[PDB]
Amino acid sequence: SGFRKMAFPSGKVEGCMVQVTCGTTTLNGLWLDDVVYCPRHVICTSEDMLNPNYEDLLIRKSNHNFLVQAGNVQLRVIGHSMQNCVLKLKVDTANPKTPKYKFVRIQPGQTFSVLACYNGSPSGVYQCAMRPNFTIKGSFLNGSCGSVGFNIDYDCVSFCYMHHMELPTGVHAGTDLEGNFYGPFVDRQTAQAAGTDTTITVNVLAWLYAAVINGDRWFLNRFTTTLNDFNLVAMKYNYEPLTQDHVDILGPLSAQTGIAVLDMCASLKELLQNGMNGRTILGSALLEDEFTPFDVVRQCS
Amino acid sequence: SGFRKMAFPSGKVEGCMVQVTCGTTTLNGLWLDDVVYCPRHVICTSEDMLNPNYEDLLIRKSNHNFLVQAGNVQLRVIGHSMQNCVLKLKVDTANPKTPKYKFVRIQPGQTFSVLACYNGSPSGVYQCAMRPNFTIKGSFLNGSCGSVGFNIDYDCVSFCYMHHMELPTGVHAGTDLEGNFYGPFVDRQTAQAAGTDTTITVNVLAWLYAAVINGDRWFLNRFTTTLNDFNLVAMKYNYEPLTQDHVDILGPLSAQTGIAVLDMCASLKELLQNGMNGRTILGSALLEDEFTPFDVVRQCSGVTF
Ligand SMILES: CN(C)c1ccc(N(Cc2cc(Cl)cs2)C(=O)Cc2cncc3cccc(O)c23)cc1
Ligand SMILES: CN(C)c1ccc(N(Cc2cc(Cl)cs2)C(=O)Cc2cncc3cccc(O)c23)cc1
Repeated sequence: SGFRKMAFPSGKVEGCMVQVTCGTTTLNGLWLDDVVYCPRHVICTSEDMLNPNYEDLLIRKSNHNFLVQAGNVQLRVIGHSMQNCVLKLKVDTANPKTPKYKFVRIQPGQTFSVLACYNGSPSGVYQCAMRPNFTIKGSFLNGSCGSVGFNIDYDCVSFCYMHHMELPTGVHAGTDLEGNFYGPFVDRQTAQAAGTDTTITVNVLAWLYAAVINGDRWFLNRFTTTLNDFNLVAMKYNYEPLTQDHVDILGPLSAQTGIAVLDMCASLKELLQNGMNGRTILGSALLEDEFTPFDVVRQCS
Repeated sequence: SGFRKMAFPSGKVEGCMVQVTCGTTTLNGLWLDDVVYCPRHVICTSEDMLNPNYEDLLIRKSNHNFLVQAGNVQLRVIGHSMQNCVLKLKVDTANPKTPKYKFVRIQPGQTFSVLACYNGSPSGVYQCAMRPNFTIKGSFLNGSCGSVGFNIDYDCVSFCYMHHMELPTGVHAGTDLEGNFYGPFVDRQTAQAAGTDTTITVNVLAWLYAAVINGDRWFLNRFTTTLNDFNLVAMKYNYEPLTQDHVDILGPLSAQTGIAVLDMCASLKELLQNGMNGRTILGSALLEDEFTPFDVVRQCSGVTF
């Protein structure tokens, strides 16, 4: 029993973190086989950052311009190329700690583990969700850029996020490992703001199922609802719409608990109307939206 | 910006996890140098858990009775001894992944990272506090026994916890790596319950400092208090006493925020008496008590390992 915000074991990723320095800019890079991936803003001066022409900036760079350090060892860069907003540094030696890995792009609602690093070195690991507004609520200081988000399913590590930017609300923005930003963000110091964030409804329901699995029943009620009536109510609390796909995805938890998806939607509706009345669910006094259905299943069995 | 529950990077510990099997019981073991550590209840059948004489059970065991698996590779057990409630299996090979480590015993209020494992494989990592009642509020299923808790200090891994049991209340109990239980528990199937828990007050203050560092500051006020007044109220709310040592330990955060500890205690006192008044702090609707002062420092200064 028990339910915790659990991250993946960070060992496989820790083996890939390096420090990348270009000019006076030092950030983190990810070393896999003979390539080091990093935010291409590493080539920017902060004065460059307003409207950088990354193609122009890069062509002017020599290999000797990039200092890559894996602990005591400086890696020698064979070449550089750019793929969207990530820079790839080719290096003379492949990383013997390289794990089995794939690059994946995730959808909003999906969770992953973040290994926060500074100067190529791990500070810590925490769990995150891609927010509906395509930000992540992380814990990042300057120097964090290049830190990665991943899930480890089987021995294979799926890299889904690389950190680039902190927005004015304190939330964070970055790319997949092909350099494509999540959201409409751009790697420029121009004025950008996150859209209004919303609650990931399907994850809240999953977490309510998790609670019932752990023996909480207090929030349950004798009602059911239509999907439509649910969504009309949920929208009013800035909750994401629940689709039929979401209903299907919650199917196995409903089966395991014997509570129908729409029965549980009715409980959630009431929870929004009444709050918790000084109660907690799984140790939290608010409704938790950063656990997926798949997360609940993994942790509960 | 941002504040998360953050575990230590788990790589150094992941390299030490093995599967230990004795009879029908398979659980996790920690492989360091030429010794594998695990709960001594590995020798018990679940029926045997009811009443066990561990010395008597042990002598009956041969080294070939214990099956130790490091992934694909089986480890050959030279010898065995018991130390309190942990069994030590000597093995032919020393672990080349062995990190720089020591065994430490932590005090209540202190936090640590748990690497939850099943069949010797790391599944997940999370941050935990030793509760005042000497339980941990963890996430553990059957097969989790032998999973460890740790802190990383510098490059040194400090092992502070090994998992043994789930109490009926859903919270968890275990030992240090010398086999000494945290709290008034015993390794048998028998009536055991967690004592009433309390809030780790110094950690709540630390987390309030973290909030102010992240610009969450609505709870700040003009008032101050005495330790006496605070503590007399805190005691009434099932909060731990705050000592002078606690105040000293929060010193750096006080300095960095310009809010004095007793100023912040006044805010906390009001929060106890009044509730949240419909507001959240660092995204939480509870007062959070599983971040130590040093945790807040490590996260807000970005200390690495
Ligand atoms: C010198 N250099 C290359 C540099 C790169 C990035 C940044 N920016 C600004 C932008 C990044 C993008 Cl993409 C478009 S604007 C960042 O936000 C980086 C950053 C990331 N996370 C947490 C932070 C906390 C405090 C300050 C930070 O700078 C933080 C500034 C300078
Ligand atoms: C088969 N065997 C050796 C065995 C050992 C211990 C147990 N016990 C009971 C006791 C442990 C102690 Cl110490 C005194 S009684 C455990 O609690 C183990 C356990 C640990 N964590 C999570 C669990 C989740 C579900 C069920 C569990 O059994 C869990 C049961 C069987």
